[PDB]
Amino acid sequence: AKLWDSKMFAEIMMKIEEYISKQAKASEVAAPEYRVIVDANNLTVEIENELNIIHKFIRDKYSKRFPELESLVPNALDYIRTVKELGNSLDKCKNNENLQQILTNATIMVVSVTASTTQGQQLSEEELERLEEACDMALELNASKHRIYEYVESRAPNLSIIIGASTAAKIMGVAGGLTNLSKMPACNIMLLGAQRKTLSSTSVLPHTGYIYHSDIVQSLPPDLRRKAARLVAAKCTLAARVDSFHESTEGKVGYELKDEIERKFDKWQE
RNA sequence: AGCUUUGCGCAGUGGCAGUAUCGUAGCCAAUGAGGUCUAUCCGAGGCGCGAUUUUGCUAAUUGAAAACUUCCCAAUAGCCGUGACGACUAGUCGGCACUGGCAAUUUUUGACAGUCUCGAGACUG
Repeated sequence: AKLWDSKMFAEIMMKIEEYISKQAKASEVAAPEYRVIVDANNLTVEIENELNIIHKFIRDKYSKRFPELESLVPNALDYIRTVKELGNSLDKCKNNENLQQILTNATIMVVSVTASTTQGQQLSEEELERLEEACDMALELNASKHRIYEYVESRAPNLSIIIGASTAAKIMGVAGGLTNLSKMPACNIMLLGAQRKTLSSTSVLPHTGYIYHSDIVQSLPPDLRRKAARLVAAKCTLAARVDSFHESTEGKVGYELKDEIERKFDKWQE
């Protein structure tokens, strides 16, 4: 009913946002940049949700030809690519070179074995074309997501040294600029970008965002991740302040703080 | 001029508990310790290691001994008789000595004890 409607609405929204992003990328060589950065950050979530609904649609449609494939390929993009590559003919697991670019040899064996005894029936040509167009829409949305992520990475030497460049951009955009970030307590920076995550509480990680879900924090055992978050946030705050005055542009402070964080992690894990 | 607030030091008088007190040329910590109700909120120490039932005094116990310049033998330390010595006329007296005795009316082995009356008497056994 609203499948193509949502597809077109997201196409228009992504067209506007990607025009803005490509204009910024071209211009790389009162309407601040962090505004478009946060816009892209939320558009990423929108794209993820749209990809999820598209994946659900594809699963429901393809569950009559190869009902068992969903179990073997839990990942969304991999499942979409596999259904695109197999189509109505399940005899494409034999001597296939594209399938080896999506899955591992073990799961290729498993899917080939399962396809031989599946009890599924053929799809009509109309259903096949609907599935193909859905897959193409998913792939183009994924390409748009990749472009957004490239721009988001391209977009504060010390704060970036401590935590990447993507997370720094996310936290500064949600804060509303580097100056606004510099004048917040660390306990508030720790909570920038935290959802509510309705229960269906310990299993939800109630108070975590943009620092808990970071490369350097997720790089620890779960039981140490909250403490680490705190620590990182603390040091991040310091770096932010040093950045708000344009001092230590070489990143010396960031390197020192990262070394201290690494020493604390090592001591925790000894 | 008194009254009064906070912190510290020094003493006196009370209460409570010994599963806790102390140390930290070890590490981390307001540039944030620690957050299991409880979080755009709270806000100080934590971790590891180490010591463990002071001293004087007093009391009790163990044992032969519990920690600081006695036992034993010999002898010395009232009268009636008797033996001598002596004195005075068979008798008497004085002192000395020790070889039997000293609860049956005049003495030293208990007519005493209780009671009552106003220094004095009575009653009972």
